[PDB]
This record gives sequence, structure tokens and C-alpha cells, in this order.
Amino acid sequence: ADLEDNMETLNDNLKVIEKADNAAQVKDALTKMAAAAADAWSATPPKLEDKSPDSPEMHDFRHGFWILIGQIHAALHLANEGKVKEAQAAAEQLKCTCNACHQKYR
Amino acid sequence: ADLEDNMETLNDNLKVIEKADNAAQVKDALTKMAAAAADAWSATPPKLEDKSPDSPEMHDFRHGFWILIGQIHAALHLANEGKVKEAQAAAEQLKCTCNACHQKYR
Amino acid sequence: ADLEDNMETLNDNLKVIEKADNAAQVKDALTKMAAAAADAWSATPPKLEDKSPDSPEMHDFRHGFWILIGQIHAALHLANEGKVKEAQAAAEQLKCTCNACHQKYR
Amino acid sequence: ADLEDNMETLNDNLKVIEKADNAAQVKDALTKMAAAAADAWSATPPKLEDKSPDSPEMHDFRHGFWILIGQIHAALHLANEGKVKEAQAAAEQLKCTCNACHQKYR
Ligand code: HEC
Ligand code: HEC
Ligand code: HEC
Ligand code: HEC
Ligand SMILES: [Co+2]
Ligand SMILES: [Co+2]
Ligand SMILES: [Co+2]
Repeated sequence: ADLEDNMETLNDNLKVIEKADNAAQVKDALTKMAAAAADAWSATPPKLEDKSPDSPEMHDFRHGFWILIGQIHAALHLANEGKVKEAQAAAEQLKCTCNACHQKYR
Repeated sequence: ADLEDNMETLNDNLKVIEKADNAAQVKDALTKMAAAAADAWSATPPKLEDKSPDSPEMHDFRHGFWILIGQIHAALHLANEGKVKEAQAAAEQLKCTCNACHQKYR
Repeated sequence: ADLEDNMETLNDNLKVIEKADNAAQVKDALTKMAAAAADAWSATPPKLEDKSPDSPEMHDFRHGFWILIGQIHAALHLANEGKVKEAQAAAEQLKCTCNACHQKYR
Repeated sequence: ADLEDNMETLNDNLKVIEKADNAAQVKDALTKMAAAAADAWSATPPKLEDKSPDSPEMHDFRHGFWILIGQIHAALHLANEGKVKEAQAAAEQLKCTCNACHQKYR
């Protein structure tokens, strides 16, 4: 999917996680975030189009998704074992990763 | 120093970094925040003084300073590279982690 | 490429790095290793193939490539700074992470 | 405690974890490792004695304990859950962090 749609998927499912009651909903929302992040890994953002696909900026772009994916993965571990509030607090910290990439590249 | 002094250190040195002119000034303030974060790591915040030190809430509290310290290290690494403005942007992003802990435990 | 071929790309490029004489060779090789690692991410290894894709085992498998990719990125960071010796030593240390996953899933 | 005594604690408790047989054993050994890495953070290694305490080298040194403490804390999360196999696998991957710092600064 394109970068914009993966970003909507990330945004929509963070909202799902915030308002969720129960493990299964959080787990499904995180699984979809992980898939959208993995898909977005390979995109070139509008503001880096004139940069070489191996420039530091493009490396650091992919590095932001690497951080995000690890955080999603860890939240998924918590959700998978029923720790819903812990998973939600993990999701609130990973918002900071969204913000840091957005400040540099959005 | 106690937890309240550490937080004032963190807060004050965010302002120092924002208005700094050169890499040495950023590096010194970040060093002070790394020390105040490492010191707060072992504190018990008032809202958790009725939980056990070996409790999921205290482990999360401690984990929060570990996150903050890694982000402070990343910003120092930029300062050690002479990248003043980048280190300053990274110091600004710390606020998201400050807030994420405060939401839970302040 | 399949997992086999990703694994063989990782093996070959470690040698490339080991015998490299400039930063551009090391960067190149580390970039191909990052690529193959990301490709190996989504694979299912034989020894887990009668296992649920949601199992702790398959989560751990994926986590192992997340670890590897992070170390490769750190080695790339050093290569971008022209630190051929540091980047080579970091590359050589990747073998511990290679070996650690092999011990579990091979 | 001195750096040697902390490394002895780290080393001895790795071995206990590899040969442990109940949860509390792993948890207690990890808890001790957590403490020893915390203490060691603030030390100066012999090969870095004639370097500025705020040089990149001493910063990288401290950062290596930051990585190690993070990994110990994730292993401890598993142990505190009853996931002892898990946690022992996490223990094996920590060795790579030991080795990487040793190669550089021991
Ligand atoms: C990141 C850089 C920051 C900054 C700038 C601040 N904090 Fe914290 N903080 C935490 C707790 C539990 C408290 C309550 C302390 C108490 O009531 O005793 C605070 C408080 C503060 C303050 C107010 C201090 C006061 O005297 O009332 C300020 C100005 C402040 N902080 C700044 C806990 C945490 C964290 C736990 C993991 C983290 C991380 C931060 N705070 C981060 C920051
Ligand atoms: C990870 C779990 C480990 C383990 C099991 C050990 N270390 Fe370290 N280590 C570091 C340095 C600078 C030294 C030399 C200290 C000196 O010269 O005084 C060591 C040494 C050791 C030893 C040998 C102790 C002896 O006196 O012979 C042992 C058994 C040992 N270590 C175990 C530095 C670091 C780190 C810095 C970031 C990290 C992390 C580790 N070591 C990790 C571990
Ligand atoms: C880089 C490493 C990023 C991370 C991590 C996250 N986002 Fe992002 N996002 C990024 C870019 C470069 C852009 C601009 C894309 C474009 O085509 O202009 C975006 C955009 C968004 C948007 C707006 C999408 C749109 O319709 O234009 C949203 C809603 C968004 N991102 C959300 C989001 C969330 C919730 C994230 C963490 C969970 C996140 N993004 C991470 C780059 C990066
Ligand atoms: C798990 C997270 C792994 C990491 C990290 C690395 N490897 Fe790997 N490797 C893994 C598996 C499950 C296998 C078995 C593949 C199979 O289909 O049986 C392998 C295999 C290899 C091989 C042999 C290739 C072959 O066709 O048999 C090699 C040379 C190899 N692996 C090397 C290697 C290197 C150099 C790595 C990192 C730099 C590395 N592996 C990481 C799982 C995982
Ligand atoms: Co579209
Ligand atoms: Co492929
Ligand atoms: Co768990």
C-alpha cells in the first residue's frame, strides 16, 4: 500500500488501541500496525524524493520504522498474554516515535 | 538529590539546551540531564509508595527513565558530533517521554 | 529471495566487509546485509514450520532479525563516518547474533 | 563495588541462569545482574583511564551498560512471568552485548 495509506492504518489503529476494552481488539490493532509499518519501511517520503536511496536521510528514515516496529512488537507481546493496560501504555510511548520521525520527514 | 530536584534539573536543562549557542553548552546540559535521570531511576514517586519496589508499576517507572536516558544518550551522541541543531531537536522530543511517564505516575 | 539465499547473502557480505579496504565497500556490503535481513524477517524457518505464526517461537524468530537489523544499522552509521576499522569490528560482532538464532531455530 | 567485582557478579549469575531450574533462581540471578550493571555504569575501565570522562569513549562505555541493562530488564520481565525458557534464551543473547563491549574496552 502507499505510504499515506499505511500512515492512516497506523493512525486508525492507535485510536482503536486507546479506546479498547480487551486483549483481542488491542492485539488485532497492533498486528495491523506491525503490517503497515513493515509495508512502509520501503517507501520514499515526498520530502526525501531528491535524496539518494542510500543517503543518511533514507537510512535514518528506515531506522525510524525499525524503532517503531520493535515497539509495536513489544506491545504485541503484552497484548498476546492479556496485559491490555500495559500494551496500551506501550502504545502511548510509541506515539513519541511517530512524532520524532514526523518532525524530521513529514 | 531527591526526585523533585532531579525533575527540576531535567526541566531547567531543557531550557538551557533550547537557548544554547554551541555544542559544548548542549553537551554539558545533556550530561546533567543524564545524571538526574540516572538518579531518579531509583526513586519511588509518591503515587507508587504504596506499591512494592518489585511491582509492575515500579518496573514500568524504572523502564521510563531507561527510555529517557537512551534518548538523552542519542542527543549527546549528536552533540559529540558537533551537530548542535540536531541535538537540539532531539532534546525537544524528550518532552514526549517526559509527558508519557507523568500521565501515568505524576 | 528465499531464506536460504538471504542467509547466503549475509554470509558472503560478512567476508566482503572483513576484506574491505575502504568505507564505500563496507557501506555497500552492510546495505546488502540490511536488505537480506529485512527479506528474512517475513520468512518461516523449517524448524518452526509446524508452528503457529503467532507462537512465541515465531515472535522470537522475527525479534532476532530485528536485533540483527539494528546492529547492521549501527555498523552502517560507523561506515558513513568513514570509520572502516570500527565498522568492521561491529560487523564481526554480528556473528554472535547470527549464532544465537541458529542455536535456537536451526 | 569495583568494576571487577561487578563483572564477577555478572559472570557468575549468567552461569546460574544457564543451569537454573526454577523461576526464582533465574529471577534472582537477573536481579543481581541488574544491580551489578547499574553499579558498573559509573566506573572507569583501565584502558580508558587516561581519557576525558566525557569523551565519546567514556560515553560509548556507559551506553554499553545501558544496552545491557535494557536486555536484563526484558529477561527479568519474562522471568517475573513464569516464562523461564524464554528468559534463558534472552540470557544467551545478552552475551553478545558482553562480548562487544569487551572487544572494545577490556
Ligand atoms: C523529561 C525531560 C522530564 C522533565 C523535563 C520533567 N520530568 Fe518528571 N516527574 C515524574 C514524577 C513521578 C513526578 C512527580 C514528582 C512528585 O510529585 O514528587 C515528576 C515531576 C516533574 C516536575 C514537577 C516537579 C515538582 O516539584 O512538582 C517537573 C517540572 C518535571 N517532572 C519535569 C516522573 C518522570 C519520569 C519517569 C519515568 C520521567 C521520564 C519524567 N518524569 C520526565 C521528565
Ligand atoms: C555480560 C553479561 C558480561 C559479563 C558476563 C562480563 N562482562 Fe565485562 N568487562 C568490561 C571491562 C572494561 C572489563 C575489564 C575490567 C578490568 O580490567 O578491571 C570487563 C571484564 C570482565 C570479566 C573479567 C574480570 C576479571 O577481573 O578477569 C568478566 C568475567 C566479565 N567482564 C564478565 C566491560 C563490560 C561492559 C561495558 C559496557 C559490559 C556491558 C560487560 N563488560 C559485560 C559483561
Ligand atoms: C518515519 C520513520 C515515520 C514514522 C515512524 C511514522 N510516520 Fe507517519 N508519516 C511519515 C511521513 C514521511 C509522512 C508524510 C507522508 C506523505 O505522503 O506526505 C507521514 C504521514 C502520516 C500521517 C498523515 C498521512 C496523510 O494522509 O497524509 C499520519 C496520520 C501518520 N503519519 C500517522 C503516524 C502514526 C500514528 C505513527 C506511529 C504509530 C507514524 N505515523 C509513524 C513518517 C513516519
Ligand atoms: C534468526 C533470527 C537468524 C539470524 C539472525 C541469522 N540466521 Fe542464518 N539462518 C537462520 C536459519 C533458520 C537458518 C536455517 C535455514 C534453513 O532453511 O534451514 C539459517 C541458515 C544460515 C546459513 C546456511 C544457508 C543454507 O542454505 O543452509 C548461513 C550461511 C547463515 N544462516 C548465516 C547467517 C549469517 C551470516 C547471519 C548474520 C549475519 C545469520 N545467518 C543470521 C536463522 C537466522
Ligand atoms: Co492511496
Ligand atoms: Co526475497
Ligand atoms: Co510478558
